[PDB]
Amino acid sequence: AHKSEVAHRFKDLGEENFKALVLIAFAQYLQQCPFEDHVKLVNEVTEFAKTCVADESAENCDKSLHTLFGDKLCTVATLRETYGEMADCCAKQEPERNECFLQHKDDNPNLPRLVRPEVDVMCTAFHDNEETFLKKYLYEIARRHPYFYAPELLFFAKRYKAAFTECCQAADKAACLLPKLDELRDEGKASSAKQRLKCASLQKFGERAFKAWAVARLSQRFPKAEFAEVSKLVTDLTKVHTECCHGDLLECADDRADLAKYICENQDSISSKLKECCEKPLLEKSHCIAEVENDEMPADLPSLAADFVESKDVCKNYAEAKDVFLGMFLYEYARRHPDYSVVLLLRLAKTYETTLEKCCAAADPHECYAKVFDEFKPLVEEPQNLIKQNCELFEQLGEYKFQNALLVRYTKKVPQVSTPTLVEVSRNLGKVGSKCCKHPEAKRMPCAEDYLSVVLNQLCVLHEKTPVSDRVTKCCTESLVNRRPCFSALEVDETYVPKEFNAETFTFHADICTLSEKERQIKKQTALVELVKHKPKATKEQLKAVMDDFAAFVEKCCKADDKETCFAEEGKKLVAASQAA
Repeated sequence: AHKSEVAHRFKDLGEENFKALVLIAFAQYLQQCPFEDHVKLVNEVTEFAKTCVADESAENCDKSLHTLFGDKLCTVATLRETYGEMADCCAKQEPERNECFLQHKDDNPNLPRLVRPEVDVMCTAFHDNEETFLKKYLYEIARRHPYFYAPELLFFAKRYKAAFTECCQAADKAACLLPKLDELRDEGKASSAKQRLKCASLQKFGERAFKAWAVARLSQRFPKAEFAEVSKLVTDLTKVHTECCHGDLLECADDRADLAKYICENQDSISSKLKECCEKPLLEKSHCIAEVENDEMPADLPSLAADFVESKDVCKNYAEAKDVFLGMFLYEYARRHPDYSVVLLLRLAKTYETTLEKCCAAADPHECYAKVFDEFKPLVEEPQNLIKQNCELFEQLGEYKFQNALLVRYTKKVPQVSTPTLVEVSRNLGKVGSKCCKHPEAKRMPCAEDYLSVVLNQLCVLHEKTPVSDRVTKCCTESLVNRRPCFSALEVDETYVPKEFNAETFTFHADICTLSEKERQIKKQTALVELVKHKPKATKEQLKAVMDDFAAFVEKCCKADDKETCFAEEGKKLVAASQAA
């Protein structure tokens, strides 16, 4: 139980989940170690766990699993020449070794793209040896996303195995492996982005910000529960996410399972939508728990104009317990406003706290904090107007032209950012309105704002490793709920000097013809970024015309033979375009 925690985790999780989580953690710590070494290490660790559970008396079983994992790491690929910076920390002792391991994670490693072999030969390996294939999939997915959510990865591996075991042999093997695998990889990428948001926010801004976010989201999702129940759920969720985001995986999965069991047991006092999918295995049950839809609010709640303003001793209560009072206010406000974004509710709570602090010690506190609710009008009006105009622009322009427009806008805003990361950020920003602008004018704001925040956190975390601009970091490290107000309030950067000209970058080849549509669009957008950076003062219509003619010739002289004529024509066009800005 409490003694020899490895045995406790082995009983609570089981051999299969134990091995899977151990492999995931090993892959996440070391991102260049070969697969065979990872499998051998996992087998050794699980054999040691079996020995520990067989007899709870061995001296090594007393030690925490953390130092055991660290010691097993410092056996191969860590002290063996490679990873010189890791070898220096490998010689250190706990808990400094764990800190070095966590702070050395690479968000974007220099690793080859997945090959995706031919379907028949790909799942004939599954038919030959399913366990090795699943382990390889887990290792490959954990490599590229060191901050991915492990129980979600277990669920993804389970569904992946289900897909192969159902229709690798039935009929038309491609008819599964195109759509099902594409959907699975898209969902995995989205979950990786969300979990990176959560871990980055927690690590950067402490657990108070994460507690506030959890309170807001849980109260939005569970508007019928009492404050104590929501606080208990928030505490459990905060502990779980702190465990996963700090490199402790097994206990994180165990606590997630415990929380899911508690919620599906206490359904009666939480909400009414949980009845649908508590009668199913653990992994997808927790998947519901982390994804269940909102619930209808209680009928005829108070107006909040008597519980937070009219009371004479309101900030006497605030000073009695600041955190408790702010949590109560945030819970009530998110309960009464399910159509507001989570970050918007956090911003409103911050504004309320700021004004309450600014006016509770003057002559007449009420004279200040009487009109507190009237300051929320612009704070909620601005995002609604911005999303309205964004949907207006996107609907009549199409996804690709929306990507181009967002790309030119954010290239004007922050030119110093690197070209590929800027292209990726703009692509995701366009995907925001591609995915959840079709909603009615009652649910656009939550999804739109949340996905915009996710994409902007991706931008900040990609830029942080190589700080190059004096504004992106300046207010990506300012506030967590003030990233989108930054990137929507940034002015056109006139300080940026024009870049030098390089006709080789703009020149195209037959690769644009031999590649798919996605890589073609990516190359065109990269050329757009370079063109905008070269001439930052060009009007939007000029850029639109230049890219329209760009598409024109790349669609005209791609299909034709004697490509040298295409090269000469595009070179003369480049000369003309540089002459005409």
